[PDB]
Order: sequence, then C-alpha cells, then structure tokens
Amino acid sequence: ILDLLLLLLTIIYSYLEALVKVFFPRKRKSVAGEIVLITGAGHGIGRWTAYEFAKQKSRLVLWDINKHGVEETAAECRKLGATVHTFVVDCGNREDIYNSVKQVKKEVGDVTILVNNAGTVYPADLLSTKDEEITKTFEINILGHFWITKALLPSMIKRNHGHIVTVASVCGHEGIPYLIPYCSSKFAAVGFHRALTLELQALGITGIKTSCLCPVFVNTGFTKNPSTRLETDTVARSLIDGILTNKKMIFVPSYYNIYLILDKFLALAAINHLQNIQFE
Amino acid sequence: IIYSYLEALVKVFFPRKRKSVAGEIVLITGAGHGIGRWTAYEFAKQKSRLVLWDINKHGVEETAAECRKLGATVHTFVVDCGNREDIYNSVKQVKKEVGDVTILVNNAGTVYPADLLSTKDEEITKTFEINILGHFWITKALLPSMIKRNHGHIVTVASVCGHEGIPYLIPYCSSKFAAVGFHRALTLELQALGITGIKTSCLCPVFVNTGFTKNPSTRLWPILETDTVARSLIDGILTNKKMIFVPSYYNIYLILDKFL
Ligand SMILES: NC(=O)c1ccc[n+]([C@@H]2O[C@H](COP(=O)([O-])OP(=O)(O)OC[C@H]3O[C@@H](n4cnc5c(N)ncnc54)[C@H](O)[C@@H]3O)[C@@H](O)[C@H]2O)c1
Ligand SMILES: NC(=O)c1ccc[n+]([C@@H]2O[C@H](COP(=O)([O-])OP(=O)(O)OC[C@H]3O[C@@H](n4cnc5c(N)ncnc54)[C@H](O)[C@@H]3O)[C@@H](O)[C@H]2O)c1
Ligand SMILES: O=C(O)c1ccc(NS(=O)(=O)c2ccc(Cl)c(Cl)c2)c2ncccc12
Ligand SMILES: O=C(O)c1ccc(NS(=O)(=O)c2ccc(Cl)c(Cl)c2)c2ncccc12
Repeated sequence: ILDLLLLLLTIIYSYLEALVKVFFPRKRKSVAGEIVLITGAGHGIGRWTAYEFAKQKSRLVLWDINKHGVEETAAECRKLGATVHTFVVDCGNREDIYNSVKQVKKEVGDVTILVNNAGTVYPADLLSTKDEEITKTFEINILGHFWITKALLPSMIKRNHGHIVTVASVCGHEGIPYLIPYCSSKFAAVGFHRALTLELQALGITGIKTSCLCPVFVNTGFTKNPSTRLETDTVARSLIDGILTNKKMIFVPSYYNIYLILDKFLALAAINHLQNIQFE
Repeated sequence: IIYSYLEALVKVFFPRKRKSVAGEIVLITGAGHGIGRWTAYEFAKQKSRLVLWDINKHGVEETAAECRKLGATVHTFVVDCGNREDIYNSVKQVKKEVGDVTILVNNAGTVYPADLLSTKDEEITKTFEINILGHFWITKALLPSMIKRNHGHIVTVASVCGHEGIPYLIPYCSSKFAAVGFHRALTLELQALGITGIKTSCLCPVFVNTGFTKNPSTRLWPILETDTVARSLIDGILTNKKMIFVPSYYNIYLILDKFL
C-alpha cells in the first residue's frame, strides 16, 4: 500500500494533465428549435434538464407518470420562454409509449433529441427484493429505452439528425450492494448506449449523436443515502454541457472516469501497463 | 501480447489453488448444447452431481447420456429458463428429487441478430428474460440454502458483449451488460453481507463455434472451439476466478480500450 498509493498518485497527476492539453475549446452546438422529449421530467435530473433545454430555446415534450409534477415542470419551463407539451406516459409500458408517440407526432412533430431519464429503484438485498420490483426496474430503466428509441429513431435516421441521451448512473460501471437489480438495469443502459453508438457508426449514420449520463448519488430523493460516505441543478448543467459538445460518456463529476480505472486495475503489473500505455 | 506471456508464466510457475467440486450438486442451464453441454462434461469428469436444464428435451438427455458414460449421476429437467413460474416450480422438483444445489451455472441464452429497427419486440423481451431476468429467479431460488450452509458458487455465463458493444446486437449486448452487472453487484453484496463461503464467476468468451450465431463480429482467425471454453470455465471455477475471459488476454485489451 505504501508504494501502491504513490503509483496511483503519479497516475492521477498525468491523467488530469492529458485531459488539460486536449481541453482546448470543444464546440458548443445550438439546440434552439429542436424537439426535445424528456422522460421522467416531473422531478429531479429530468425536471432540471427540461429547465436547461428551456433556457436553450428548444421545443419541449415532457413525459412522466406523475401528472402534477410534469405540469409543475412545464409551468416553470414556460416561464423561461419555451413551448412545452406534457404527456402522462408510463415509460415502462411498450403500448403506452407507442400510443403516446402517435400523439407526439400529431400535436408536436418528429422528436430530434430523446433524453431517456425515467427510472425506478427498490433498494433491498437480493432475497428481500420482490419479483414485481425486479421486473419493473428493467421495464423502466432499460426496456423502455428500447421502445421509445425504436419509435423515435426512424425519423432521426431519415433526417440524418438526432441525439439519443441515455441517463444511466455510476451503477452502470460499478456494482453497489443492496442494489443488484438496479445496477444490472443500469449496466444494461450503458450497454444499450454503447452498442447503439457502434451500430449507428456501422450503418454510416453520421448525424445521430449519443450521450450517456452517469452521475454519482444525487440529492433528488430517488434513494435516501449514498452508498459511500451533489445537487440536482449541477447534474442538469453537466448533462446540457455534454449534449451541446457531443460527449459520449458523461460522468458527474467528470473526474469519476479516473476512480473507475482505479478499481479495474486493482495486480501490480495491471497499473504498470496503464502507466506506459497512457504516456504515449 | 506481453501481459499474456507473463500470465502464461504465472499460470505455471505459481499455480493458483484448485478446489474440489466432487459430490457438489451442480445445476447447468442451457446444457442441451454448446458451452453448457461441454461444461457438464467437465463437471462430470470432476465427479460432481448434475442437474441439467434446457427447453430442448432431446439435447439435454443426449448431454446426460454422455455425463453418465463419464461416471457422473445426472438428473434432467425440461425447464424454460426465461419463465419465472417454470423456474420456481422446477426448483421444487430439484429439491424433492436431488437436493440443495451448491453450484449454479447460468448458461442458457438467446440471440436474435438484427439492427434496432429490424428487431421484433417479442425477441427483445425474450432476450432479457433468458439472458438476465432468468438469472435473478434461479439465483433467488437457489441462494437461501447456499447462505445457510455458507457454501456455494454462482457462475454467470455472460460474453465479451457484456464489456464492449457490437453493431446489430443491441438487445443482446444490453442483456449481457446486465449479466456482468448482476455478477458484479452480487459479488459485492455477498461480501457486504459477510457471506465468505459463496463464490462468483463470470464467463466472458469471444465468438465460440457453437452455432449460437453464424459469424464473429470481427476478424478472429483462430476461432474458439466449444471444448476450450468448457476447460477455461472449469479452471476458473476451481480457482475462484471472478472475471474469466476466453481467451484470457482479452482482459488487457478491454482495459486498454477504455482511453481517449
Ligand atoms: N438520483 C440519483 O441518485 C441518481 C444517480 C444516478 C443516476 N440516476 C438516474 O437518473 C434518473 C432520474 O432520477 P432522479 O434522481 O431524477 O429521480 P426522481 O425521483 O427525482 O424523478 C424521476 C422521475 O421519473 C418519473 N418516473 C418514474 N417511473 C416512471 C414511469 N414508469 N414512467 C414515466 N416516468 C416515470 C418519476 O415520477 C419522477 O418524476 C433515473 O434514471 C436514475 O436511475 C439517479
Ligand atoms: N457461442 C458464442 O459465440 C458465445 C460467446 C460468448 C457468450 N455466449 C453465451 O454462452 C451461452 C451459451 O451459448 P452457446 O453458444 O453454448 O449456445 P447454443 O446455441 O449451443 O446452446 C444454448 C442452449 O441454451 C438453451 N436455451 C435457450 N433458451 C432457453 C431457455 N429459455 N430455457 C432453457 N434453455 C434455454 C438452448 O435450448 C440451447 O441448448 C449463452 O448464454 C451465450 O450468451 C455465447
Ligand atoms: O441512484 C444511483 O445511481 C446511485 C448512484 C451512486 C450511489 N452511490 S455513490 O455515489 O456513493 C457511488 C460513488 C462511486 C461509485 Cl463507483 C459507486 Cl458504484 C457509487 C448510489 N448510492 C445509493 C443509491 C443509489 C446510488
Ligand atoms: O455471442 C456472443 O457473445 C458473441 C461474442 C463475440 C462476438 N464477436 S468477436 O468475437 O469478434 C468480439 C471480440 C472482441 C470483442 Cl471486445 C467483441 Cl465485443 C467481439 C460475437 N459476434 C457475433 C455474434 C455474437 C458474438
């Protein structure tokens, strides 16, 4: 541990020095006039992402099972100057999503930015979880991503223009005890974004971008406490910056991309390779 | 290249301790063919008691016939491992006829290769049901006895897909990423709970010539034979290896991939 701590310290110094050389102005795009669909926008990350998009002069479409919350979000987005359309949609229900997309096309148009934010969690050890909760976790956290993307993606492919934002979590990269189904569904969300990015690239679709939001514990009341001993508005600012600069893997806070490559390289020769493989 | 030469040296010069799985009750899902079938043969040589599961009745019986020629005691069950009800009822049968399973190999899996807009919702759901949801119900059913006896082994057969994406396999890659996640969190939760006796392994092979899919996604000229992956998995289980890559050297390539 004495020589291992000093090897990781020298690693982190040169990693935050490489990201500082490449740091020269990344181009910020305009999302003004774009049709943005935000799922789970009735509170937290979704609600504040909607406010960020409202300031950005985007056309908003807000989805959520909570009718009151989504209307409260739309009211404040309209105060910001944006046009907003709210839909009470269960984003874990394939039928509901497909029918609601028919409504969105009729009342608003063809969605150009999709933010798969809606999510659920039922904290418990595996043998205390209920099957009903496990299935519901997968339905909202990943299966729903498939049906909404499948519905909205044809028009994006037609116009060679779109952005699929997958709100996952640090959970999609590292496990957490007592959150097995949730971590699994979040790992599936990272996978979905990953394979989608490679399939879009393989198909030659140059105009559809992808982003993956992986924040640590956020004070939104989603869960009562963090697993290891971050404000909602900060994560919204981090996500909007990522989207506007076409960042594929957005970590909140950014420096967590480093902590993740500190557990994965945790034999002595595993960190040893990550040294000379990086400084070139 | 250099790490694989050093890993070959460590494997012989300082061999990791092998444990005995003789007399252990091993349940292998999707044992009617491929990785599952050859894992069953490896466990049969290891003198384990086998419970083989699969939707293919003929194939699972053909596998049992060979495990019995190898000297092992085998019980087969036609179980749909994507069906929660079927799994729960079949575990009641296993406990009545065989006993408390001590090693679980979640190997059953499905795949329907297609670009996102050509996939069918029926196939996407079925991919999740067999490749990850099924892992939850079988583990949830078999775990209570392992926790009681502080002794067990949960083997999750995932894929390189669970670490890196592949075009035209989005639902499959997503379900495999979920399998890696399930294994990782299971490991940490067992550790957090103080359960020292239940081990976990994750099998992540590259393309294996089992007819699961027609061709590999990338130019892999020395293709993986089915019997090799079975040998790699048995070595991993006997040495309590948590993340088993087939071939082993993919661990440095995937760790290396995560830059710029
Ligand atoms: N809050 C965290 O600790 C944290 C950290 C990392 C990732 N995340 C992810 O961020 C996302 C948002 O979490 P949050 O903190 O904003 O939660 P939140 O509780 O503040 O709000 C989530 C919103 O999703 C809605 N929602 C839930 N189920 C839905 C369904 N079936 N259909 C439609 N809408 C539904 C809720 O009504 C709510 O308005 C989730 O995907 C979560 O996994 C959260
Ligand atoms: N073969 C590969 O190239 C490859 C590579 C890496 C990982 N994998 C994984 O390895 C595992 C085995 O693949 P394989 O190549 O041996 O496959 P295979 O085609 O040889 O046979 C898999 C078996 O699973 C059974 N099965 C499918 N659905 C089932 C269900 N609902 N209930 C019970 N049994 C069911 C099938 O009947 C079949 O006998 C899968 O989980 C797959 O994801 C495959
Ligand atoms: O809802 C969530 O996604 C969520 C995200 C992060 C949590 N924990 S954390 O921030 O301490 C953390 C930091 C680093 C890593 Cl590597 C990891 Cl895995 C975890 C957390 N904890 C409890 C309930 C939900 C969550
Ligand atoms: O069925 C599978 O799991 C499977 C596993 C691997 C495949 N491709 S591969 O071996 O070329 C390869 C090598 C390295 C990496 Cl990193 C990756 Cl992602 C992929 C593959 N291809 C087509 C259909 C199924 C599979």
